[PDB]
Amino acid sequence: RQLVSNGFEVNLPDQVEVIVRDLPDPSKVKEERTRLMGYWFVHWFDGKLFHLRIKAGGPNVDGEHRAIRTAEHPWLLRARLDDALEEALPKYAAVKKRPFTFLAQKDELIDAAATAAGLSHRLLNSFKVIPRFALSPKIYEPVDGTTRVGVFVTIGMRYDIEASLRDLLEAGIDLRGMYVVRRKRQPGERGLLGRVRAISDDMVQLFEETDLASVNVNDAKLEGSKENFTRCLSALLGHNYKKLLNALDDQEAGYRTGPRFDDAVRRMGEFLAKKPIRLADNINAQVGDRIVFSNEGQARNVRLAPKVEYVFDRTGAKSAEYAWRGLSQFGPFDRPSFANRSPRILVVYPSSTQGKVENFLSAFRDGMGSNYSGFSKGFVDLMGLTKVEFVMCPVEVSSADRNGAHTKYNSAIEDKLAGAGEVHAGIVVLFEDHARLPDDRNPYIHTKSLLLTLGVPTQQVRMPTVLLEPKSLQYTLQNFSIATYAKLNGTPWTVNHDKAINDELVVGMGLAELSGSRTEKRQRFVGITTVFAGDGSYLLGNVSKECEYEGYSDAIRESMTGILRELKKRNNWRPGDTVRVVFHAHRPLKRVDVASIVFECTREIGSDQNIQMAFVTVSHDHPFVLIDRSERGLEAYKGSTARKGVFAPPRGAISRVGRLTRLLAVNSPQLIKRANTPLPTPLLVSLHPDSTFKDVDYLAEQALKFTSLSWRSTLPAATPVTIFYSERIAELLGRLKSIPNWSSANLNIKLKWSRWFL
RNA sequence: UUACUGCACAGGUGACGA
DNA sequence: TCGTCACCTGAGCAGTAAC
Ligand SMILES: [Mg+2]
Ligand SMILES: [Mg+2]
Repeated sequence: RQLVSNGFEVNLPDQVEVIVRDLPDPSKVKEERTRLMGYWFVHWFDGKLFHLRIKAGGPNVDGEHRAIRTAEHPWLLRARLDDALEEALPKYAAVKKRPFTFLAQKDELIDAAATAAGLSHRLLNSFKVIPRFALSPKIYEPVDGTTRVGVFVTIGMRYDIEASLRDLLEAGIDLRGMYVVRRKRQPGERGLLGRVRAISDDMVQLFEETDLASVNVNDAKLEGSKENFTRCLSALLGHNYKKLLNALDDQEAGYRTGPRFDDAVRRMGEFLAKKPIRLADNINAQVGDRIVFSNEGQARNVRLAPKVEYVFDRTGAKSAEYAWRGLSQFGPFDRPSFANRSPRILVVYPSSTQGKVENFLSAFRDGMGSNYSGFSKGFVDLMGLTKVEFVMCPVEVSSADRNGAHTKYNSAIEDKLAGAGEVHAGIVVLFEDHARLPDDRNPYIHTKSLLLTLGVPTQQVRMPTVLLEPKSLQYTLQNFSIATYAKLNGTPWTVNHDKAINDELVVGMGLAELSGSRTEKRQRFVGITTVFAGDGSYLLGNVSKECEYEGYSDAIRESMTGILRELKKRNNWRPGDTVRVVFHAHRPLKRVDVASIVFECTREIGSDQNIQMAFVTVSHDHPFVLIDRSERGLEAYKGSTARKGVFAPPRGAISRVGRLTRLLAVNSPQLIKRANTPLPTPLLVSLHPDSTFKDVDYLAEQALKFTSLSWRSTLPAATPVTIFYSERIAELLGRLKSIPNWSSANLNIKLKWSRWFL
């Protein structure tokens, strides 16, 4: 019963002696840190400046001489550890600080992968993939009431294209439209310069420039994106260049797969544990045992949530460990009541794809047959419908048309619908060359707009998807079918819920950030999604129609109180019943907004019931990882010597980091794709400290179940649907806000029960 | 824009303080 | 205005679909 972390205990002194002085204006801190540099470690906290002597000798420092006990106030030494870790690795230059981040000294994976693939080119040496390590001192709590500091080791890869732009152009690479960044970024200076128009003298001409429209070939480099790597390498090598990428992926697997990551962390620890770490010239620390999550002793730090159940009726009796297995066997959760058993579906597609579209449609509606067990039955039989009528809407448009495609799609739709009575959904087929045009000429968003205005949800699809090989096509049709049925107001499946309290509501908010280009300030938009407890089941409620970032706290409030009102009427709560409201987002709410939300929900539900509220953040990007040494992994594909998921904790593993924080494992070996896939990073689930409901284990389990609620796919989602759906909504509504002739009027009328955002 | 995985780079940004 | 600790979202890339 044990999970291992990527962290080491740091054994610190009980206490440390310090000088303090009030400094209520923190503008002074920077100049004072400079003045006392080398003799003093300095730290501002709660309107006071704390000074720790590191070397003997001046300057002089005036203040109170107090002792800071590490058990009570671990922040002081946690902070000094940021610098001390750097000073403990003097041969490695910091590429970043706090956390100390640095590069492997010898290791360089493109050279290694080139050799491995037997590939060569004169400029390869100037494309660099270097392992990047970071050491993060973090406060954790083995047991409640006791804090410790750990040093957590993370590994990524620095991708950089050192090559001069002249050398790249002279080697035959078309730099037109590639992004370029500064070779040297001055203090607090913007890296991104813009896009390459052309090169004249010693000078790059930029468009979509961030500052000046020009820069010297020598001050600029290609940005280290995957786009610029593939663009350069395909030109210099292709289409062998894939093989270089696959060998590069093998090289990285040497650092990031479970056993290899565990080893790199061990080796890092061994190194740091070699000597004491100098906190000051008379004060030392020591890197100790690897931090573990277990229930040995007084610690209760790891549990395994039960497997999520996909449920397909109200009786609980029809359930399955996996969405598709369940859907196939049972059909959808709502088939007994599903009102519209003969849907009419508008199919909008370029006239020249007619044949390819008809085949796709036949496979969709009528299934692919018993040779493709992944999608045999087809939509009609899969969902328990009587039939699907297609209303074909060819459009006279070519893939080469970049400027009028959206006009052509929309005229065709309007013309076809005027004669064709009521359609219940649409399928819109798009050319790959049109998919990501700017929104003023983008047929996805324009047809989405027109049809949602008219109250018709759409499921769009790009031609490469339409043309997929049968083995791939079956999984596509599973997901396309699930979203389509939900777009028609269907509920494909629910997830199991153990009836605890008299009612439970979960609301989530999600963010989208929109601009036409990288030069243009991104504008924020929001979405709000609601999920209610049912009997044995979690049910999706209503979704926001306004996407307003300013005032989002009011919107969360408004949503919660409105819904609490409806739940009380529906369920007729009895005096003494308890109601639980949970909020989910990828960022924490302000204390003042938690206060306002609690205040209002409390008032709305009244004195007859008890309220419990939790405010949860879900984090994907933090310094923790969990390692399960007993997990042997699975066949990457049967029955190969190579394994995938080696050392990956099981899905639903929940580890305790601190009173407010749990780590949740989501991607088990079964869900991992490839032998080369790194050891997964778990979700960090964090409870807002003003929450009145405190069981973060239950909340972590709840977040996990809500990952299995996504009707965008058969496979589970990366974040609970409360947040995920809200993000999809935020992006769609925010984009639509700029599309002429868009009206949200039908979103709460014809589309009220449509999952139109999937 | 069937999706999942989430890499890489960029933009920066949030919360808490006083 | 600031210090401090922390990490979220968009673009484009590439491989795979929980028995
Ligand atoms: Mg979709
Ligand atoms: Mg990442």
